[PDB]
Amino acid sequence: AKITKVQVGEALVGDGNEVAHIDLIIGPRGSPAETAFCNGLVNNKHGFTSLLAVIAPNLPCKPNTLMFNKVTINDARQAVQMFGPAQHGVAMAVQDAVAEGIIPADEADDLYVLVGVFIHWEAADDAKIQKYNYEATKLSIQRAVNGEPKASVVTEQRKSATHPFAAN
Amino acid sequence: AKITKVQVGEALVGDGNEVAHIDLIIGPRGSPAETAFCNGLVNNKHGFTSLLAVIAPNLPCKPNTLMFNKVTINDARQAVQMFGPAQHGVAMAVQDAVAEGIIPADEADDLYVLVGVFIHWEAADDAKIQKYNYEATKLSIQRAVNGEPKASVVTEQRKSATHPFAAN
Amino acid sequence: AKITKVQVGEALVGDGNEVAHIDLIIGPRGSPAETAFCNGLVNNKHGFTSLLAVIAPNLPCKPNTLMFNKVTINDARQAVQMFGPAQHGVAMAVQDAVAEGIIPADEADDLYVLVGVFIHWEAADDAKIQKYNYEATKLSIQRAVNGEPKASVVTEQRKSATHPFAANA
Amino acid sequence: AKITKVQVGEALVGDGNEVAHIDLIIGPRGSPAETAFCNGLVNNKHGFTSLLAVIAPNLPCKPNTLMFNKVTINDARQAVQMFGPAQHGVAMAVQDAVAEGIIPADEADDLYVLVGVFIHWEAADDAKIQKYNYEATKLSIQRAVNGEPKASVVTEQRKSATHPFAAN
Amino acid sequence: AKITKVQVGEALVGDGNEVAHIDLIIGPRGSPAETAFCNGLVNNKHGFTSLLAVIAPNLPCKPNTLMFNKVTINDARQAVQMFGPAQHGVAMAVQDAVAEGIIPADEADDLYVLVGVFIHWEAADDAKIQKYNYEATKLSIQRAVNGEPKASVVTEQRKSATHPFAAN
Repeated sequence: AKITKVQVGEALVGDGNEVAHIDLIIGPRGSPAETAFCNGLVNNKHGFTSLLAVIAPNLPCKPNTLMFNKVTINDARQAVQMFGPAQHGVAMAVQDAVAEGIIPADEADDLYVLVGVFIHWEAADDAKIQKYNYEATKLSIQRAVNGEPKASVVTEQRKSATHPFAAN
Repeated sequence: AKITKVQVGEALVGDGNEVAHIDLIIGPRGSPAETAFCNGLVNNKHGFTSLLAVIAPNLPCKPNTLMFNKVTINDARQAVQMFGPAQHGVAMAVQDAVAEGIIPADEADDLYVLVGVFIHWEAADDAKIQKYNYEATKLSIQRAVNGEPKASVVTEQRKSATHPFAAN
Repeated sequence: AKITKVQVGEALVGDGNEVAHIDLIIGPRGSPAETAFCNGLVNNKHGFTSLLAVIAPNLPCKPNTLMFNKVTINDARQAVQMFGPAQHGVAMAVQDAVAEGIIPADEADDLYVLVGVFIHWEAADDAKIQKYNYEATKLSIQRAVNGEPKASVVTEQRKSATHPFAANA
Repeated sequence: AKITKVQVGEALVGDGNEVAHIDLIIGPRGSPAETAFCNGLVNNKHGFTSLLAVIAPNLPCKPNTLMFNKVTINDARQAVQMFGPAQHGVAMAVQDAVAEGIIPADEADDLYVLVGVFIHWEAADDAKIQKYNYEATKLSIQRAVNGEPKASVVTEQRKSATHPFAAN
Repeated sequence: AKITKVQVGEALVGDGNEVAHIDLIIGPRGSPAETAFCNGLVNNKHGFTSLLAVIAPNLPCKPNTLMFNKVTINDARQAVQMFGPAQHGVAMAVQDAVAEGIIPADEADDLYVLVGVFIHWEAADDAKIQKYNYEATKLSIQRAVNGEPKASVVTEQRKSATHPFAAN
């Protein structure tokens, strides 16, 4: 056991225009994570195509991971960022999580990961896109895998948190 | 116990261009709310991107909450309102509902909330956007959690209700 | 008991540019009607936003009802018609059906209704939009709740029906 | 019952610009055909609206049938073709199938049919659109109901088939 | 007994503008592969229409296969490539896999295949599109059916793989 149900993770890492913000879901075979993984892959639309995360072509990360963008992709520059530095970052994060035991190795062939990726339209430095997404994805997985933050923990610190875009 | 099935809530709070109108769904692990939560997160389209509600980046509200817009988002101003004052409002409403016992604390880690939010394209006051959405979301949760309004109650007062845009 | 599975209803009522045509689904908790209700509410697109049908803000009809448009909504005029006269009509039809026992009162809190609404882009009379949709929605519910028209009934009268846009027949 | 599981049918009938090509799914209550029927009806997008197939308004065909277009519908001419001659043709094909026993009469009230229809943007003859779609839909139903063509049959004749758009 | 759960395959084959890259899912009746197959066929949008893979019209490959594009289809040239050389290639790959026993013949009538295909907008040689997609689809099926690459294998070689658009 360990990851026996759907868990949701999230994390924002970085700064500048390359800042990464990952919204993530992970779950086992037979769970809604598997259903959304399949429903997600077959459904592409203009500006939003979902693809399997791969460390490189012919080397997908395992557990199977589906990546989808949040910001509308209007040109090749945006498409390559999403499926170049960000994809490699997300995929390496997933595989490093397995290597480090965060995602148990003996569960990796029966889990599905869904990763929502943020790339501001002014992002420019590939190295940062790749690093921040690697870090945000890894943090999201670590959190999701432990069901964190627990509701009691969020309740306790809700009043001290600061949302960047809050009216205040 | 208490929230053992899918419940739907709704509420309109506020006035002017910042008026809030929330269409909401809440349900437990294993229910259609969990399925729609996962199917919803992976599917973004131009003008409509769905994201996890967070009190602030790195502090999502629990229960896991998915937010989606009703009015087409054409620019950054609209995007920030939806995912700034409204998001903070929605997320705080969810966490305050947990703190206040409306959503039992011992159920918060196994529930999913889906929140449709309205922001007129002429909305301008962030403070109101945030406050009205916080209030509308809280009201919708309170209602949904009690399965209100009950059908018998709606039937009794259907003839005296006034829809602002109705012909008659 | 009564509405124990997914049922589909349809009806065209009215004339002129305000003519209503409703494509409807109703089903209980645990059925695909509930799944489509949830999957439908969270998924909005340009020109197509789905909302809960309400008699008025703060007074949604019960059973829970999801409304979706068939004709692309390009401006506020169209949006208000869909979620003004038509919404009020759809919602009242659902609530009147409960009041009249068409939808048993003791099942109303555990059912879901999905309503596809048609409003021609030249529709103009709000009173008609509201009335026709109320009438069409009510007819669709009554039909769906009884699983009508039954297949044997459609089979028997297929040759005499006349489609407004067919080549012939 | 005969049709206890999801079956897929397909058929191309006709020629010229009115040629019909149907991709079809049929299945019983409780199957993925019923789920896709419901998920399909509620989800309309620009250029693609799905509707119940009806022999005529106020007379839908039974089994319940959902129709969806393959070619983007940009104007009223295309919309009326799809939901006029083709709709009537599709709906009559379903009803004639029931009348002829291809779809058992005692199963017709508990089945769902999903019909993808093709109408080239240069199609012009309503009579042909109606006839070809009626014929293609009926052939697809007949094939689907028997699970044909069986895999062994396709395997045997794969080398002699000719795709009109293949390189060879 | 061979293919009892959902498996995911992927492969990139070829070069130049016709290079093929397949993201594939295969699964049995009753699995999320069947659900996504049905939900996928009924849902078409501008630039993205999904169709059954056929060796030729009136001869679909079996197991039932749904094809969907990754690159927005803006004109007939792109549409024909996707549903001509690529479709024939994908469908023949599926049928050859059955003939060769990769997909057991006695399981072929109860399996569903989902194929995401890539065709760069500058692709021009139909013969290559067809051949590369045939080989990439066949490789993806072979991999998927064996649950390959296994997580342990990806972990072992993650550091030596090279992604074309990211790199590290």
